[PDB]
Parts: sequence; C-alpha cells; structure tokens
Amino acid sequence: PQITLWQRPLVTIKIGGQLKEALLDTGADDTVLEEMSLPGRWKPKMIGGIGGFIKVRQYDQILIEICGHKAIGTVLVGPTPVNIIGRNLLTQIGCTLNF
Amino acid sequence: PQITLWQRPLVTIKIGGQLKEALLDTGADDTVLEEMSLPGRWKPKMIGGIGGFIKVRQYDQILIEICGHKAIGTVLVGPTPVNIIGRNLLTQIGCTLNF
Ligand SMILES: COC(=O)N[C@H](C(=O)NN(Cc1ccccc1)C[C@@](O)(Cc1ccccc1)C(=O)N[C@H]1c2ccccc2C[C@H]1O)C(C)C
Repeated sequence: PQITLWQRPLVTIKIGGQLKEALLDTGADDTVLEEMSLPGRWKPKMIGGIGGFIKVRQYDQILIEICGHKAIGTVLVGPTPVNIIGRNLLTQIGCTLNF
Repeated sequence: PQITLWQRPLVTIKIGGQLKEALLDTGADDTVLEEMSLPGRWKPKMIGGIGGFIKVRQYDQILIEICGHKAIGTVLVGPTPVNIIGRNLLTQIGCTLNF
C-alpha cells in the first residue's frame, strides 16, 4: 500500500507465531527488535544511533512476515526503544520512497 | 522521484544559504542537524534514540529546500552523527512509503 507520514509508520509484523508492532524506518541500515527469544546461535554486533552505541545479538535467516509479505533475513535483538524494520528487510518487500 | 533503498537515501538540502547532505528518515519524528548557526531565539530540548538522549537547540519556522521543494518547520540543532530529515518535513514535500 501507500503510507503517509503524518503519524508514525507503524505496522504489524509476525515473528515466532507472535504479532508485534514495528516501525518502518528508511534511516536504519538494519532491523532491531526488543528483547525476545529466537532459535539458533547468535553473533555479537555494535550499532550506533543518535545517542551512542549499544550491543545487540545478531540472528541470521529469520522468517518474519511484514504486512502479509514474507521476508527472510538478518535480525538484531537488544535494548531498543521500539521494534525497527530497516533497509535490509525493506528492500525484500520492495518498499520505495516517493515524492 | 522514486528512491530505492539498496543504499542510504541521502539527498541534497539547502538551508541558510548552505548546501548539505541529509538522510530521509521515516523513523524520525523531528529533523535534527549537526551544529551550525541559525537566526532567532531557541529553546532547549532532549531527544532520544538508539543509545540514549542528547540535548539540542530547537528553532521554529525554519525554511529548507529538499530536492527543489520548499518546506517550513521546526529544526533541531545538536551533536548528531548525521543530518536527518524527519516526518515533520517529509510530510510537507508529499513524501510517502510504497510497497
Ligand atoms: C548506521 O546506523 C543506523 O542506521 N542506525 C539506526 C538508527 O539509529 N536509525 N535512525 C537514523 C540514524 C541515527 C544515527 C546515525 C545514523 C542514522 C534514527 C532513529 O529513527 C531510530 C529510532 C530510535 C528510537 C525510537 C524510534 C526510532 C531515531 O533516532 N529516531 C529519533 C529521532 C531522530 C531525530 C529527531 C528526533 C527523533 C526522535 C526519534 O524519532 C539503527 C540500526 C536502528
């Protein structure tokens, strides 16, 4: 669909059988979700935001459904204020910015 | 124009007679720019992101040009790692997310 920006672009996502709300963020290189349990081994990663850096857990090849669209990619988990969908997954569902 | 997300969505902006590079961020409520001088009175404010909060100076009624389009709005100035155009200005140029 076409999403306007008068309010935060929040959509519902499905991961691990659970529904969660997440923000579509074109300014984020990666996707990071609030603390939760995911399968497999994880690797360490550092990501920087406006207030500094934070350590997160990187999980690969995770299935995640965004507004009915299925994507399979890298997902980070850590102390984030809100669940964030970044460019790595936005390109998989074919999302573009238009004006 | 239509902008793909394989790379960071950076564009050229004009403000205060100066040309700068900025990131179109749908995950940002406000617009924040690296330290610079702007006319008018300002108010202190605290904004939060990944990593924590930072203090910035808030300027109201500022004019900016984004890829030829003119927009008016509140602009925050502070120690941000990169110039960010947020929803408060993206709406004024008719920017939308599509997939
Ligand atoms: C390369 O690193 C990266 O891509 N990091 C990414 C990142 O920090 N992304 N954004 C852009 C960014 C920031 C710093 C450096 C580069 C790029 C910022 C963000 O949208 C995320 C965010 C954070 C908390 C809540 C909601 C959204 C944000 O900070 N939003 C806040 C903001 C920004 C400006 C003015 C006001 C406000 C309030 C709030 O909306 C992470 C991997 C997610």
